[PDB]
Amino acid sequence: QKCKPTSPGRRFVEKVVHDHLHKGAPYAPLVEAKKRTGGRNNNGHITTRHVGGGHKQHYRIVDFKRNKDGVPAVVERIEYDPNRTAHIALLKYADGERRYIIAPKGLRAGDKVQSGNDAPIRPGNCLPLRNMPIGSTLHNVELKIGKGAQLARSAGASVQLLGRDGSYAIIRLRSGEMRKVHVECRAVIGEVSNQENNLRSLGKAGAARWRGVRPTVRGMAMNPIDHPHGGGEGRNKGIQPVSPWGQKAKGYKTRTNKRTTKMIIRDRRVK
RNA sequence: AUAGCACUCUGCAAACACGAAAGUGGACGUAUAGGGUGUGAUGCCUGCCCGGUGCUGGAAGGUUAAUUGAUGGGGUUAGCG
Repeated sequence: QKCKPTSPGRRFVEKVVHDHLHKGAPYAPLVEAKKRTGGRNNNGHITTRHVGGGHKQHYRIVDFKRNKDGVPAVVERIEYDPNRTAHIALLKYADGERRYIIAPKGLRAGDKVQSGNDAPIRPGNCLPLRNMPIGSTLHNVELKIGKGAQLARSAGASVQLLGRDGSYAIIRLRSGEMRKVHVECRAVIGEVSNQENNLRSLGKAGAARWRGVRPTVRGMAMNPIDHPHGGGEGRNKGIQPVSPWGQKAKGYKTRTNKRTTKMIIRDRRVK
């Protein structure tokens, strides 16, 4: 959707339109308060730069574990969620309990979902990787038994199931990494909704300020006391790029963990 | 500074940051996400060079630390003179 250039700040605005989303208030029992941080920790110092401001938001309690095995549920509606890029679906169980889940692509009001070993192979059903059919597209992949989904949760995300060896399943992630998972962990059929999410163009600086991003100052624009890039008469770089704390920014690898290196077989390539 | 563009790092107990540690932010987020760097709507575009410094990947050839202690040479005295 294009906006007409009636003002200079509207010339380059792109929006994604979805007419099936619910327009009313969210489901009250599943909503709680959430505060802004400003990127400051309990010492009160800034630990993440460029964070502050933005619109007030409530947190929606999303069920990532899907431990209500055996009971079918029906989708009531699809909702916008300010905490994430994907849409959410309100579920209605056969015994009156209501929960939120991440909405798979194509799920509409009136569809049926469930979880467990005996669930059918339909988008939105939650089954163990040992029971998943080989070659399927999955999302919401769990890493620790019972902890819940952690991988491939954003809009348009999906992973590919490739094979099953020993007690481990082989998956390919959307970053290009190829990895092992325990076969007992769960996953969900399908790929995540709102796949047009990356087509939007903000159009102006205020749009970023609404989402809570403060401006970025280049290190080249500072003094020597503030940044290794600071200083000089006129414009000049004269240095191999580094972070404000001296760490190289172009190609230098930073992974350190040695505990989980066995679970990665084929790295995405240029890690 | 900016919307837009590009490179690069990060598979989640994430990279990164604060702190002596416990711990906290990143985020009650999960590669369409998060950090760093440069450029700066849009239109047409963005040539040659990897010798130097850096980064990434190999090699098991040469050099090299703590550790180990084979050999060789001294000091001393039983005794022989």
